[PDB]
Amino acid sequence: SMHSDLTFCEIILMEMESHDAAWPFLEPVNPRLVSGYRRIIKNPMDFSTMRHRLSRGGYTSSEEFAADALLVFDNCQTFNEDDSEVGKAGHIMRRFFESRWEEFY
Ligand SMILES: C/N=C(\NC)NC1CCN(CC(=O)NCc2ccc3[nH]c(-c4cnnn4C)nc3c2)CC1
Repeated sequence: SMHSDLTFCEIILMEMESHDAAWPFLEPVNPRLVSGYRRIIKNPMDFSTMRHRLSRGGYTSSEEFAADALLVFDNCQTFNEDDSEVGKAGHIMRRFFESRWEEFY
């Protein structure tokens, strides 16, 4: 399971999930609601997947955790227009994540 040295990542993820702009990213992009996603996006990522990977020992390091966070935001900018609701949310969340990351380090 998660090593205690990564508790700061667990907290950042919890705070991301609680944010106003997190709604598009809480769960895997859902084919019932969004068409054509995996056609474009080779490596989907979302906060629930991250939460499980982190809590069960799937991230050895904070760098691996951060890489998945950035994958959420990179996928969002690949799939969505910048002025779409989801596109705007991705930019908000990237800034929020980077601020919290820099605050710890
Ligand atoms: C906290 N709730 C908010 N606060 C502003 N507003 C909601 C209002 C209702 N309504 C729902 C909606 O639309 N449910 C479909 C859905 C859900 C998750 C998605 N995730 C992506 C996505 C991720 N990456 N690319 N996409 C295209 N599309 C999604 C579509 C919008 C949210």
